Amino acid sequence: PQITLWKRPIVTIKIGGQLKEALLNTGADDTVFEEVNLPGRWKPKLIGGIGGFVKVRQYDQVPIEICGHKVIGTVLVGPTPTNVIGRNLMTQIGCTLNF
Amino acid sequence: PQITLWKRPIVTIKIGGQLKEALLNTGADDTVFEEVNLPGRWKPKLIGGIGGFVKVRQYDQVPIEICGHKVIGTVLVGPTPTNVIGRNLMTQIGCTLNF
Repeated sequence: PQITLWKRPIVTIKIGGQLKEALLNTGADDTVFEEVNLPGRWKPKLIGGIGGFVKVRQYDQVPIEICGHKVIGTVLVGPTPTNVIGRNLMTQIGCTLNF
Repeated sequence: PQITLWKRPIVTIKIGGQLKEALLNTGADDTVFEEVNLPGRWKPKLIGGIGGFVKVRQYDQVPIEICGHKVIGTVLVGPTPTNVIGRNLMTQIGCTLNF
């Protein structure tokens, strides 16, 4: 699709056997979800850095469906007001900025 | 142009008589620059909200050239590690997400 930016670019996600929403965020390097229970191995990751760091769980090679596109990428699990699709997964669905 | 997302989408800016760089950030509602001296009227704006609020100067209808495109939009002036082009100005240059 082509998504204009007059509104926040929120899209539908299938992840961890659940239906979720997430923000397509070109300003984010990484992808973050809260309230998902992902299977398999994880390792801790420190992110943020302003005011302190936040410790999240890093899951590698997570299957995820983003707006109908079944792809694979790293997903961080930790607190976030809106789930975020970062560049690491936008590259996987072939998403570009165009003007 | 078409900008892929394997790297951070940094572009060249002309603003306030200066040459700057800024991040095209679809996760940001607003546009923020530091170290610019903009002419004309401004009003205070509270943004952020995590850990407290940050007070910035809001300048309306600022002429700004983004990657060769001369447009107009609100620019906030305050501290930011990288200058940010938010959705308010990406709409002005006709920028969309495509996949």
